[PDB]
Amino acid sequence: HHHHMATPHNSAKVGDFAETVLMCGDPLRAKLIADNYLENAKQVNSVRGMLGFTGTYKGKPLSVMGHGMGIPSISIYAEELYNVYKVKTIIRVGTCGTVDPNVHVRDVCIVTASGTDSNVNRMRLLGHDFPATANFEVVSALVESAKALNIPTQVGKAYSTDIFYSKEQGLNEALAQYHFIAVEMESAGLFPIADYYGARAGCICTVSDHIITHESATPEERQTSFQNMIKIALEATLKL
Amino acid sequence: HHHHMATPHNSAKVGDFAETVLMCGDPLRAKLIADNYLENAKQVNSVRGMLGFTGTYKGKPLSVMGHGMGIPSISIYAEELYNVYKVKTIIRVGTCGTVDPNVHVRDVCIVTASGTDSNVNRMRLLGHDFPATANFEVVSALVESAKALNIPTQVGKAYSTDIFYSKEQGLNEALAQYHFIAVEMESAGLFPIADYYGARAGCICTVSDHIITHESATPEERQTSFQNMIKIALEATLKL
Amino acid sequence: HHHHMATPHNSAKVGDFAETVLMCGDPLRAKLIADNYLENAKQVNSVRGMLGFTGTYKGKPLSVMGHGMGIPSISIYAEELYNVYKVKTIIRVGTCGTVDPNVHVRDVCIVTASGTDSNVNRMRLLGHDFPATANFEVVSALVESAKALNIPTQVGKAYSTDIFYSKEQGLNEALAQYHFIAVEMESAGLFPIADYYGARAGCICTVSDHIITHESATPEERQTSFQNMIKIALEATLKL
Amino acid sequence: HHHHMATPHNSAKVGDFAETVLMCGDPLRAKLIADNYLENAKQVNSVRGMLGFTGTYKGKPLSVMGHGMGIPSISIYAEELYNVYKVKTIIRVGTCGTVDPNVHVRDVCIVTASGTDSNVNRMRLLGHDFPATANFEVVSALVESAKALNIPTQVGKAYSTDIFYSKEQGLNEALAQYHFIAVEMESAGLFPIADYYGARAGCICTVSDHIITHESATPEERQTSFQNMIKIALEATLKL
Amino acid sequence: HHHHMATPHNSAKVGDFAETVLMCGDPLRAKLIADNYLENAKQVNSVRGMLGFTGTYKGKPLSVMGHGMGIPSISIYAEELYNVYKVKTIIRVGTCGTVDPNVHVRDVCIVTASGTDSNVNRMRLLGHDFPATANFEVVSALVESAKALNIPTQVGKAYSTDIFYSKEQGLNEALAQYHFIAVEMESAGLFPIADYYGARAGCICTVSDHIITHESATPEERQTSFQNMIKIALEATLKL
Amino acid sequence: HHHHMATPHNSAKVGDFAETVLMCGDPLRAKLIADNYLENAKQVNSVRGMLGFTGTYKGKPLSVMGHGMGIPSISIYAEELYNVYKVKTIIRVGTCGTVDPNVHVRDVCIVTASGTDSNVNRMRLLGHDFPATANFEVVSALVESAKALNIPTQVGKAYSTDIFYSKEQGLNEALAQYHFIAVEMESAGLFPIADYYGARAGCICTVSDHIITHESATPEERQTSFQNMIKIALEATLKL
Ligand SMILES: OC[C@H]1O[C@H](O)[C@@H](O)[C@@H](O)[C@@H]1O
Ligand SMILES: OC[C@H]1O[C@H](O)[C@@H](O)[C@@H](O)[C@@H]1O
Ligand SMILES: OC[C@H]1O[C@H](O)[C@@H](O)[C@@H](O)[C@@H]1O
Ligand SMILES: OC[C@H]1O[C@H](O)[C@@H](O)[C@@H](O)[C@@H]1O
Ligand SMILES: OC[C@H]1O[C@H](O)[C@@H](O)[C@@H](O)[C@@H]1O
Ligand SMILES: OC[C@H]1O[C@H](O)[C@@H](O)[C@@H](O)[C@@H]1O
Repeated sequence: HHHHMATPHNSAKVGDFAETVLMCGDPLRAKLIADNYLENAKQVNSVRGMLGFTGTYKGKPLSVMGHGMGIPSISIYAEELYNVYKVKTIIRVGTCGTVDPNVHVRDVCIVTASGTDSNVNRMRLLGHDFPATANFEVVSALVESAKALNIPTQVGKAYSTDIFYSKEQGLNEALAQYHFIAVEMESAGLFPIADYYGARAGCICTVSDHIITHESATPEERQTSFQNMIKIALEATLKL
Repeated sequence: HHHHMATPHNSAKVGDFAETVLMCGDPLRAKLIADNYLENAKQVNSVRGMLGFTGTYKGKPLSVMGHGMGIPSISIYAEELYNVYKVKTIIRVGTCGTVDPNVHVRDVCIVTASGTDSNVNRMRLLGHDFPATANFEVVSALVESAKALNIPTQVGKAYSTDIFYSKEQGLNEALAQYHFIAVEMESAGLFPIADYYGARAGCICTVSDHIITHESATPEERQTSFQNMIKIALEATLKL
Repeated sequence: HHHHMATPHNSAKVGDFAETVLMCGDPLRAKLIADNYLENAKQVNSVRGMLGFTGTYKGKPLSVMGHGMGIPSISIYAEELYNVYKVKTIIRVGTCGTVDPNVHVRDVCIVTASGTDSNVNRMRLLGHDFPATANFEVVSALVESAKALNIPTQVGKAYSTDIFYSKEQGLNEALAQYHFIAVEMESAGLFPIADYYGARAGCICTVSDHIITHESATPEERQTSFQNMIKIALEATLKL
Repeated sequence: HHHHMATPHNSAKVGDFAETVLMCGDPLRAKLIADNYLENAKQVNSVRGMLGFTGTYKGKPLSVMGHGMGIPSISIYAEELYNVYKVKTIIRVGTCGTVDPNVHVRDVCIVTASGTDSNVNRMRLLGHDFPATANFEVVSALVESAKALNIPTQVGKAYSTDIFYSKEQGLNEALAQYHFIAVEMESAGLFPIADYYGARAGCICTVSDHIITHESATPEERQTSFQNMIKIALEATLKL
Repeated sequence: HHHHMATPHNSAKVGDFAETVLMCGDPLRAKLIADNYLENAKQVNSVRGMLGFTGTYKGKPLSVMGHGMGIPSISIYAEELYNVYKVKTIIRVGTCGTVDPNVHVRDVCIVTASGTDSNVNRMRLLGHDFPATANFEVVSALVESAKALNIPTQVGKAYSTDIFYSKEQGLNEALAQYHFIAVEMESAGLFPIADYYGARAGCICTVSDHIITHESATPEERQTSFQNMIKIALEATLKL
Repeated sequence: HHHHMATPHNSAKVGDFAETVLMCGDPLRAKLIADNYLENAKQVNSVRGMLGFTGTYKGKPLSVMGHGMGIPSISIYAEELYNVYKVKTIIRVGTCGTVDPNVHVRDVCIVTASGTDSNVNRMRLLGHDFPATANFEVVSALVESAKALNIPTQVGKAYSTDIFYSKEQGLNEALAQYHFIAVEMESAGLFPIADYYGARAGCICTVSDHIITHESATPEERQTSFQNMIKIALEATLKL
């Protein structure tokens, strides 16, 4: 049968999302997070297969939902979460590449700000440079959580690209020269939306591939990296 | 268990896609298309929930797969289809809004070229204007199929935006002044990738909403529009 | 003596242009077309030497006029034709270069859309990518006319440059990679003006030079190519 | 019969142009200049109707040729003149509009530099601002010639637009605020080409229309303005 | 007499700067800081009046130097400090305006990242968006120092403009919508230079003026704000 | 004690500046100019160490003040001079590099217009190319003064960069190809401000360094070049 749609992309009823949300690109990973780390969990969205869930982590309300790939996709889901669902804090949890000579596969990267080759932020600031900037309380909560768990982290800039299959000569060299630590596809679209709503966002990623040396984490290594990163993010939500 | 991954985003084995592929944003709609219009069908991808299927339509090999929302998402899937899976023709089948005073909800729009607010095409052509242009044989096959089915069509330009939740003053007025017939989020990313691979692409969409008058198709009207559009696209594949 | 000027650039009286117009860059070629293919012909413009003529082709009203070289020049003449002279359809008939490895000197190219290094289309669409797109009925009429005449054609993208004497490294390689078939100087300015007026435009060109291999048509070869192209265009006007 | 073509656009033999050339948009005006002010005159180009002539003014070699409308057109002709024909000095002689509150119809404007909405100069200077700048000796020769003839002049910036039929809100107000004295379509393309060849250029125009007040010179007033301007330019060539 | 110049703009000998440097725009304020907060102090630069000093704060080496007004000025001085003088950490200490409805005159703002209307960061990252991002350890040291001193702070984005005397409609509204807390002229040029050198930077400012409400701190209020901010910065250097 | 501030950056009382002002980057050089060439001199500004002075040169009122380094710095000081202090004419007197093969160290360069990599002029002219253009009477006064003093000059374009420490491949080659004679950091910001106020500006510089050949003037050679340039500028003020 037909269900009421609070947004064109989300079947959750208003109020069905907690004020704090973790988001990852893969909806199947959102389900894994819910099934393994949330209690009191219920599925709240199924539209487009973009699974979302709401429950608790250590008693505190927490939701987790997929965001798909790229800035336009996360922008739809995050705009709706902040606007319609009255979410206050989103932490993107993801994987990334790196070009930095001192960042290695399996490293955990906490993002302070994100560059991009998208136009979406120029369009928000009269064509000027608008830094997609993580909220400091969120960054700090991630840093402090990792410290308490004795998990080392890299803290610094990400670069969110519209083009996974890059053909762009000189890009990697410039990213490395300025010590961008993470290359991914979404965080630069998230932070300005949080700003618009007077809300908060951050991002944490694990390095799956070194773009320069060609090193790549195995499936088991990616699972271990994910377990470290997700525990950092979950513990951080208790501070937010 | 773990399966071999021919790409990071697709579990299909090389050869598991037909040379002709229909793509829509919603993977659940890809499943509906497969279940109702394909024979000899098998599911060939499940990664990220982005369902894809291969079978036949009236005996001719045909695949259907979801592409997600926005240019970066379709770019990943389409690049892989043309490159790794050796696809020759992709037709995007979707829904759209319109601003044009003479285009109405439920109309079928066949896209000849697509504008965009993305930077991805400037990056391919030394910063210049690169029109995302549908292949003429594909456009013609869609037009002729609709004529044979006695289904009226609008033929003309689309506009692919990175931002579903537009805040941009004057955009709708400019799109209307120049008679853009469809507003959507992906086609401008598809056509240049087809060009790169010496392959073909097109797009057909049904109008779900009039952005100016605020008219909106009901669920049943959207189903009827989808049935008209999908039959046009399927019959067109027989010519391609 | 002094004559009334309906525009600053055209001495034709309102009504002196047919609803369908062929335009070429060289006004002396416009005169050749009129003298050899039109009946009932009269010269209707002489301002700036930009000869224009109105008569009939196989009984149907048809005009032919020069447009000069480059986007700003065609923009003046075409804006006036659509606005003041109430023209409905303009077909640009021209010559072009090519970089595509499978397009050859003397080939006839029918343009579906045109890229450019001009800013004129960004200025029309809030700085975004606005594809200069030929009207589908015009493209189809050209394609079908060539088929009936048994003249092979290439159908695809043109690139309209402001700079005949290019010094731009990498441009030809990018145009070839994305299979632009024609390099010329005007069509990208024509199509958006037709859009503004709710009117129609297209373009057909013959390849005079291969920019990569350095092949070049002789004067006699250019005359033969012109005869093929002009017959296609004239027959197409009967369908428009 | 067929004649040798030193360029694709000019039938003049190498050496047939003097080192100093006046250019105006209208080839019929080039003929008027030759017929009324040059001695020893011969027509040296007829291609595309773009008449050009070479003779003497007060015994000194001088050529005059049309350049057509817009930056791409003047760029073709001027590039060829400096490169193939070894011209040293080009003075553009034209008409213009004005928005400046203290510039009036029939005023003579001597151009020191020209702004533009074209991309051609960004493409020459790595995307940066490259001022299209008149040569100082040329500007000074025009100023001093007008002084000797007791003809008042305005000296300052022009703006060269690609779009005669402007739809651009706020442009006139900005041009007026910064005291641009002349609005025309070509000079910004001429000066950088002179620079490339280590050569010289300038521009002088008469105001035919006040864009703000709507005043417009009659045909007779335009003839008188032209006579003043052309005498200034001709006398200036004796100093160059 | 003439002294050796290690850079064109700085008479300090290599080694004469500490590894940690505070910089403010006004060199006379650099002198005030040195005279009132440093021990073991010596003047190390006088070129262009851009006073710089080196001494200790609570025993730890610390320098303080003026940077002048605007991105190009700070870029010269900071590039030299990181490159020639082997500085590791620069904290910019300044004043700012605000547009944010919840930021007030006399507030202390700690900058996490800075937007800009300059092109300098696009030029470093292939024309893309490169966020000028403060180092997290520096931000944290400033935050923790203010907490220990019981001084409230605002933490968030700055905007560095090239134009003190703005005429730009809509800028303040956009800055407020996205909750930029500080409007100043230099920090966006500092952070990318620190990145290039593998070094660290941050910025702290006091609000002298509310751009919207027109409130303005008196000289005495500015002195009190400066005393709070400088103590935070000095204590932070002990952690860096 | 506290003094009244007519601007945030200048302690001069309204009326304390002459209508004609020389400006140089280094305030200590402004003091040298005042002390050695002005009579009736008084210091009128000390804020930020940006020394300014007013007196007479050969009996005519003249001021001299530092402007600091870069477009944003000169923009502050010059905007205030034209607006608050009612200055009519500013001549920037400076040093520069050159890339031109025929310009040599110690040459005096008189600037007719200035290119830039700044965005400040695009922001004034709706994103278009706005040439920073010197006033012709000022240029002419400088040229004629140098002639009377028998000092050779180069007259032509400058390029004002935001980045002293360039890392930009191909920039020098392009500047040389188009015969830019002076590379400096401020003049492109000055001329448009003079335009806004209906006032006049110019620039004269001496070549301290050849960027290509690596030649560099010694301190004594720079003093001699400065003496030549300053005498030209001072004599020019008598004509303005
Ligand atoms: O975690 C999934 C990962 O998938 C893709 O590579 C992109 O969408 C990344 O931005 C994202 O982090
Ligand atoms: O059909 C689904 C529809 O969904 C969204 O609105 C966008 O992704 C469109 O581009 C697409 O057509
Ligand atoms: O046909 C003439 C031909 O001339 C020039 O090369 C350009 O104006 C082309 O765009 C045009 O096609
Ligand atoms: O003189 C002719 C005049 O014609 C048009 O208006 C444009 O080409 C101008 O730039 C030119 O000055
Ligand atoms: O502190 C001085 C203050 O001066 C000016 O307003 C600008 O240079 C600011 O960026 C700076 O903060
Ligand atoms: O004269 C001083 C000189 O200093 C620096 O190099 C820049 O500010 C130049 O623009 C200026 O000319």
